[PDB]
Amino acid sequence: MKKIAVLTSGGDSPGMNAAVRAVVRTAIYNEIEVYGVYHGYQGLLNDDIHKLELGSVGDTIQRGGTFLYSARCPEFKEQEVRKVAIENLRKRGIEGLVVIGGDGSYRGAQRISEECKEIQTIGIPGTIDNDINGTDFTIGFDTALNTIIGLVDKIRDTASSHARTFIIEAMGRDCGDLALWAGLSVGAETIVVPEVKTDIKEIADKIEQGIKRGKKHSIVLVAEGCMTAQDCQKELSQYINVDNRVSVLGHVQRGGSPTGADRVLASRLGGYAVDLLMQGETAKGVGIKNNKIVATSFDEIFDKFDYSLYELANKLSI
Amino acid sequence: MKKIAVLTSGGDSPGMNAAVRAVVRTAIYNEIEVYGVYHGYQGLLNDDIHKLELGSVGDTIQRGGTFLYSARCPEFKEQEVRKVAIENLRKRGIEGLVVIGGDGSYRGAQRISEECKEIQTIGIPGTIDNDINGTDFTIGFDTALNTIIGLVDKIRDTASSHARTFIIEAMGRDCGDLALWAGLSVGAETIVVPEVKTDIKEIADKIEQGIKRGKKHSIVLVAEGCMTAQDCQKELSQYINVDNRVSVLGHVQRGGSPTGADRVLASRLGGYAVDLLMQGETAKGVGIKNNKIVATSFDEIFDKFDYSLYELANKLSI
Repeated sequence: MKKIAVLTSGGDSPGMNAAVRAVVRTAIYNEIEVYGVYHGYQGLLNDDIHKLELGSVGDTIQRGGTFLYSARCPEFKEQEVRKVAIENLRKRGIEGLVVIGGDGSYRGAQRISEECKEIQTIGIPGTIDNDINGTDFTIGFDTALNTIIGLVDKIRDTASSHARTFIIEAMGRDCGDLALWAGLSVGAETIVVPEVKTDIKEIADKIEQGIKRGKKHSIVLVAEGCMTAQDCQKELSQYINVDNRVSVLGHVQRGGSPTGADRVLASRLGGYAVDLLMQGETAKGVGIKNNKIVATSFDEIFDKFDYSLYELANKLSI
Repeated sequence: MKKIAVLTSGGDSPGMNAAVRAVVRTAIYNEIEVYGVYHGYQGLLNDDIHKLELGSVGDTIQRGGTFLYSARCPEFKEQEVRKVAIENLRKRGIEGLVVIGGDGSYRGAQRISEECKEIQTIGIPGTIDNDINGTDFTIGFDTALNTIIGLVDKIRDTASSHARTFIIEAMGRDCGDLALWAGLSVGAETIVVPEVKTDIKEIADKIEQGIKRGKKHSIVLVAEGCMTAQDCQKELSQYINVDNRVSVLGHVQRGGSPTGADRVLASRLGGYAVDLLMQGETAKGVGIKNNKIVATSFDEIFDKFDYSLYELANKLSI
């Protein structure tokens, strides 16, 4: 192990740069040369690979996004396309590749490992979802969680006193953790997640039953996995009156400076990814499980939801 | 268990109100009456106890500080004084007391348990330190961590291009986690903590050795446990020239809206504290250990430092 590459792939998340920075510095510290792959797996084909120095990742820990870019490369689902990528790395003496992104990102990294016993592959969970196996938390969750708090607080502050219903869409893809954690945190009355059977009757039954009962605003956080915010405001008229702010947060959730939580988390897993390459390991996803940094096979990673915390969230809304 | 009291005690931390809110709501949910003790243990003597309704803790999750106040009550170190406190609770039918604060706060709660087998006591770690046993993290750490990031980012942005040294004092009392976590996160070159022998020669040896080597600013984070920021700027002239921003962050670190991390954490432990009272337990501190919510005896609580992460922090500064 003397030449490592690194890419970022899929929807961007806060701390991606922190993660890269950690890989670069750790590797270089261990007298390993490091190559920045630009535009995700697209760049891996386009041969958009470039050596990185210590200074190449100066003034990035705090950076939102990814400075190596990310692409969508659906064509990478094809052995024959992948053969080109593999060569681009194979021609430059790169024996290891690190990959920062979703469980999607991980896929192609597993492919490369299977399809080339030379190139070691390692996966780092740079994503907002929280939806990766073998990690309690992913890089971007905490930041996203705080973005939503922040956005929610704004809507409150910029709204008039009439609208007493904020139907807020959180970006979980198929995992309700963000919505749960953000719901709890903003004192949402109702939280709508894939993992719990959503009783819209009961939900309006509780807005009606506490807002002609004299509070200031009620908020409904919604996991995008469950439904759109427009779908829920439709679904909620069909019992009671609410036609008030339906906020579709979206991609702002992916921007912004990572929080402390993600900077450290990213840094730790970027370092650990490099160690594992030095220790000759391959095709694993790193993460944090039971406050221990760990590695988990892409096998196990492809082959959960705190209903207690959900139940608690509800216990805490009057 | 039908009457519970709750207080906040010691230096205030973000999420204290969240914690209270959780106790109140959970208790009431379980048809337990709940009494707000005002001004810490002082109020416990002064008999400044007052029933709390669901609405008494509306619009508090996000609140910085504590709305029941906190006092310093050194006199509480005296059996005879405590006898009064105990009676105040004992006269109103309160069989359980919940206490949100430092390991100091916990002390007197253990006393009360020993000194009155009627009153169940439970401790919740509302503090910035991280310095309580049987919890990986305390309520306020994450917020503090992010405050420091934020403060550090400001100083940067409001400084001129000359001063290339920011000697920043972080509030850990005797524990270097904040300084470590904040140092890492702001890309500090040097981190000064109680737990590592601090080689001031080597430190300036590295500012001198990278700043006439052409970077923009270097930052030194300092655990207040180790030394003052003024002491370190003195200690650092005594080899090399630096007479640049020595920022003494202080009590701002204790203000501000808890982050998501602490709102959830607080909420979870406030709920769990109430459960444990219902389950007839006593004289335990709750916390989160290995991503499991747990309880730990005040015994064990009175009878650690990731040098690997410290070592990593350094690996990542050029």
